[PDB]
Amino acid sequence: LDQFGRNLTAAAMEGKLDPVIGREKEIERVMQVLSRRTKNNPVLIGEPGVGKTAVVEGLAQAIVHGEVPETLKDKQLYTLFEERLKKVLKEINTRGDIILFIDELHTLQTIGATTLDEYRKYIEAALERRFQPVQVGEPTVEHTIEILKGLRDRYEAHHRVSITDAAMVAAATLADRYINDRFLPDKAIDLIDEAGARMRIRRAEVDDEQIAEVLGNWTGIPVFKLTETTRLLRMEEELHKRIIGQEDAVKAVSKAIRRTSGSFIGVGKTELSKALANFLFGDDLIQIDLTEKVRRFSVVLFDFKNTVLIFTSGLGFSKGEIIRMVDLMISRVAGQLKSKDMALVLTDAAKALLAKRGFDPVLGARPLRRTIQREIEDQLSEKILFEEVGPGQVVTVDVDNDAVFTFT
Amino acid sequence: SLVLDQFGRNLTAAAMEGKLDPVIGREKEIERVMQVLSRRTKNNPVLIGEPGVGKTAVVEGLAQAIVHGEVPETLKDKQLYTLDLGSLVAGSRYRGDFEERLKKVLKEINTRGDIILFIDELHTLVIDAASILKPKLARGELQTIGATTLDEYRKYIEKDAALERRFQPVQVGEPTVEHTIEILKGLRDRYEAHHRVSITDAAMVAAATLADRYINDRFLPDKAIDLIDEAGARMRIRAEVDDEQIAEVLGNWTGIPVFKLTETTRLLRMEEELHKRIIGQEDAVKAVSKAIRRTPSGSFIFGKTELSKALANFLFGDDDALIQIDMGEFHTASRLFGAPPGYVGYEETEKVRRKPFSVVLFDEIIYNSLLQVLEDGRLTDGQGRTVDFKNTVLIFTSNGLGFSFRPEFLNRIDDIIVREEIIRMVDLMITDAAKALLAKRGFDRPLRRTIQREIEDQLSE
Ligand SMILES: Nc1ncnc2c1ncn2[C@@H]1O[C@H](COP(=O)(O)OP(=O)(O)O)[C@@H](O)[C@H]1O
Ligand SMILES: Nc1ncnc2c1ncn2[C@@H]1O[C@H](COP(=O)(O)OP(=O)(O)O)[C@@H](O)[C@H]1O
Ligand SMILES: Nc1ncnc2c1ncn2[C@@H]1O[C@H](COP(=O)(O)OP(=O)(O)O)[C@@H](O)[C@H]1O
Ligand SMILES: Nc1ncnc2c1ncn2[C@@H]1O[C@H](COP(=O)(O)OP(=O)(O)O)[C@@H](O)[C@H]1O
Repeated sequence: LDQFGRNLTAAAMEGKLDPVIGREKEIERVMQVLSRRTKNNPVLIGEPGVGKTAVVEGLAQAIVHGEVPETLKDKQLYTLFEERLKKVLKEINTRGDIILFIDELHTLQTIGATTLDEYRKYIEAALERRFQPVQVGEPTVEHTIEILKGLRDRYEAHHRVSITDAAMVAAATLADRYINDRFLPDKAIDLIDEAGARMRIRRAEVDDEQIAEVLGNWTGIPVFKLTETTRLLRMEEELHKRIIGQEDAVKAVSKAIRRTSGSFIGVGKTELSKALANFLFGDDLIQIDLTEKVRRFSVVLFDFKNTVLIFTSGLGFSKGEIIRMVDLMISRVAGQLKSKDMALVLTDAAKALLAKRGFDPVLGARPLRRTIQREIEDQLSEKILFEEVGPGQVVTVDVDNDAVFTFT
Repeated sequence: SLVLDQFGRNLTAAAMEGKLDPVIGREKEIERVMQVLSRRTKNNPVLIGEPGVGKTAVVEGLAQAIVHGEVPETLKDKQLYTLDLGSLVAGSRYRGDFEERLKKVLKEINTRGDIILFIDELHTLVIDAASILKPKLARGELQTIGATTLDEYRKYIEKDAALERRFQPVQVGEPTVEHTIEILKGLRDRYEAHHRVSITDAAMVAAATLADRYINDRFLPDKAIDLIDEAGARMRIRAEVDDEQIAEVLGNWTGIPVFKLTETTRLLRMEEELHKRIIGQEDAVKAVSKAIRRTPSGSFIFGKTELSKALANFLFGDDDALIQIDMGEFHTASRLFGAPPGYVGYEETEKVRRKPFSVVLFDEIIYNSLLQVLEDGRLTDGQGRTVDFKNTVLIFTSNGLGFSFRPEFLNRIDDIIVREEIIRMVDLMITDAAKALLAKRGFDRPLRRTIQREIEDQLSE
């Protein structure tokens, strides 16, 4: 009747349907399954946005162009209370030259399209006998580039702008890298369409920089990172900005990861991994002591293409920078005092005593924080409560004489 | 029949119209179902069998028998109606949505009187459908035919004694390869007509045998017919169907070269194929090739790991067929059978069961189980399920002071296996002086690490 659903083949002949390219194998598989005595109905399985309806559109284009076998050339695809459904089904049966495409079959000769999860939940026992799953893989960066080239003319016509091939390459690569949550065929198109809309709003051409700034606006990442081995030659400075000492290890790690993802095996290790994760990705990383976390570009620390893996770990008669760490640790106390209108100053002898008492060569700087808390935070808080130190005063910490601190 | 026509298909009417396919070699099951249905009370057969074996086919055969009139006097004119509980429950969201439709169907059946229900997936029956149907099934006023697999029947229907006693089990075994070939020959005409192609009996035999050999998760009558249908469709998208096309289809399904599917001649190239993947140790590979060629399938005592990997790749499966077991850490019940019931490790032999065709390599090598495996080729884990080794191949690996295995174990094993070579190795893993330096550095396992540390490292930068 066509009042319950659109005719895809009529639209394809009219040319309304967008072209689909690079999916010849999926269309061939669908045709094969449709040409089977049993399990005749193929159901397309794939992640959202992959192009599950794109393959059906390509099938419609093929039939209208006549590339399909004889048994399908004369058909006419249709895309879709009980009385009306029964009447339309009777019409389909009596006509018999129609293949029904039911988008999102999980809501329910025919074709269906649903995600793997919904396919398992809703379809996967009586239907299984009549439905044959067909996998629709995610396009790669080059396939996405080809699709973008195909859609360039339509999007330019719609937005009255011009898009360069470099823009397509940048869109595909950046969307794949940063927009990982989404899936490439749809997210690259999204980026291109949004750049075109931006250009239309401004007033024409589109360049890689426009795509980069659109993505930066979306995700908040600075445009510099998106547009910019540039990210690798700056590792040394951006790592020494946070790690104290262990410069040789920093250099070795930077070189080893520059060559290459990479793999590696009580001082600095966790801090170094955190700095690496922040520099290479942006956030301060996974610590264990997992598949869902990594699957959903991260550094994994112990004690997947882009993931970085990091691991950490006589009888008788024989013979014959820490001050910088202390400053960093007391930085928090100094800042909190500043918020209280106070300026903390520590003498060289005071820092030396603090490092001596709170630094364990066996355990590294682990007991340093508690030592600072014991010797300074407690005494300072007591003195603040006694009112002997008031706002606007400079709190100077000295050591006398085993020894003992003193506050002025 | 309007109330029933919206939930199922009248199989008897389909047979009257000739739409149902022929059923070949199922006279025994059909007769047994007739016997069960002829009873006075609890005349509710339940077809037990793994999916795809032909339970629904048995029911269609019964419908055809009813149509032809050969059934006993009690079953004459009886109408077979399928019924899926999914349709009844689907769309139900309120207190009595499903009871209403189930009672409606039961009332229609009572009014008609001559209706026999075939309820596929009877294990889903278990105030619900089971409670509603129980008072009627016991008195034999509602003849029903179920269809479930053995495990589902045991763990759903059997454990409910009240419902269990109302259903008579009827075993439907998987057709044998000869039975599958006969079934295919029975179906040949319909598929030929549908696909407009011709199928040779050689193609049918090849389909049945290859599907039995390679597809370890489907069942003969279904997978063989699936292979035939897929081959017909592939021909259609482009006539006659031959063994080569079936082999191509199967290879496309499961990753396998087409020429391999299409064995003495193929097994004669053992040394030639093995030397491609491994070099050196010519005597050992020749001995292994001879022992396998003449002939659990095989057992050996033993590079070692490389040779086992190459052998597995050449034999059933790719290098993934290898199953490495570190025997050092067992110097223990976990490896043998896991643990007995009621002890830690019962929930988790483990790898052999899922991969019957595999090469089991033991590293650094309790002995009673190994002896049982070697002598009888079977073992029993802690959960009772038996795991077979009749086709697997077992490999066991093993490791100047002063002035200058139990015998039966050693007998059961089929056989024992024990400068330019390094030059070949270095270029296999990738100047003459550089090659010699690499050989001296990595050889006297470390060779790959040395190559990576020096050559790949310096070339990358
Ligand atoms: N191979 C392709 N050719 C042309 N366009 C494609 C192709 N693949 C995906 N697209 C794009 O994918 C977008 C969504 O289509 P689709 O993935 O089929 O919807 P859904 O997966 O949610 O059912 C469309 O905007 C379409 O342009
Ligand atoms: N190898 C390590 N490197 C850095 N921090 C570690 C390491 N091992 C443990 N830590 C833990 O984290 C804290 C030490 O961090 P810290 O010494 O202040 O970093 P840094 O030495 O780089 O300034 C302690 O709680 C310690 O237990
Ligand atoms: N004995 C047989 N004779 C003729 N055809 C058969 C026979 N057995 C199976 N077939 C075919 O093989 C398939 C078997 O599937 P089936 O066993 O009926 O499903 P179920 O899992 O419900 O028992 C069907 O397509 C059937 O047509
Ligand atoms: N360092 C290695 N890493 C991975 N595979 C190796 C390595 N060395 C040898 N192989 C494989 O082992 C074969 C040589 O046998 P070998 O390793 O020397 O066993 P064995 O030392 O017991 O005689 C080679 O054909 C090669 O394929």
